[PDB]
Amino acid sequence: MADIGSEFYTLNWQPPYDWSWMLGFLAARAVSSVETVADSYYARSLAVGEYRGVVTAIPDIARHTLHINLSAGLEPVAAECLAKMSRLFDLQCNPQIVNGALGRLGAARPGLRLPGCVDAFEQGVRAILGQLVSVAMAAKLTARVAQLYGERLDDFPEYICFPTPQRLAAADPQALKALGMPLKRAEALIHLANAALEGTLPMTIPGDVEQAMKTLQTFPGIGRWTANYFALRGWQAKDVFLPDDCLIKQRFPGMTPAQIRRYAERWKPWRSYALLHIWYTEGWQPDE
DNA sequence: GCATTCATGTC
DNA sequence: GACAGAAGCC
Repeated sequence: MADIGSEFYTLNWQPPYDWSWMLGFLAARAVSSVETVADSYYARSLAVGEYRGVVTAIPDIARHTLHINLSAGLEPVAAECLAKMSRLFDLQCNPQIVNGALGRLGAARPGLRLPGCVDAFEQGVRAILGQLVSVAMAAKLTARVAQLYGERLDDFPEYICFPTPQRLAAADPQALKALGMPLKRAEALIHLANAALEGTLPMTIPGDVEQAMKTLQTFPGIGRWTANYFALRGWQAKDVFLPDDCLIKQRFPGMTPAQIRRYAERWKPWRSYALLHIWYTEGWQPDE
């Protein structure tokens, strides 16, 4: 773990912030050879247009900042790399504004953030591949895919970039199925990879979120759930709620996928942060 | 092997 | 809102 570049950068963040949990979360989904997560370490390959390189992020709890290191090939697009790190880490969040608006739901784990992404397509691939399988199973699968269609780095051979919309769209649906997924899933990927090149998949948080999710569910392999959990991680939409998630219903013993949609109305417009708390806050029981 | 969640797709 | 392919237990 030597420095991978000579340039370093500093990103300020608003306390509190549970880094233990963030990097915890990101390490369980870490795609082997694409990214490496450790104690207070996060590194990963990164493409920014034509430019390729390695980015590492190390939190500094005391000075409340995040230290960033960049491969020499990412220098010219540093500003945009820093925006990806920001979006991946949810740095611009105002915990007080959110946590106040969550009330009791926020009290236990105020350091929770919205784990984002570095790329809207990559997230799209993920949301699908991790659809019906365990968190861990989904990461091995994605490793194998990247292994196949991922481009290696000329300056850092250990790392490969997540496969682009190009070499993914133009992939033998049968080659993908042979990596450990149904055929109808190898096709969702391809239909996505496709939507990417023809600007049919919004690569940034669009104006009308709800409207852009309707449009998504019309894709193959993508339903209400897969399209919500994408808006959350892919666009970092902060006002999204999945009343249909298996774990949430269990938290609302005796309540319909419609009697909670109006319960989680009370957390507008921070419903994504509300959802997370609900998951990772164990002893939380709804106000009956 | 029949059963059960779990999520997409249809009527 | 209400039914009709894929990935645990007797």
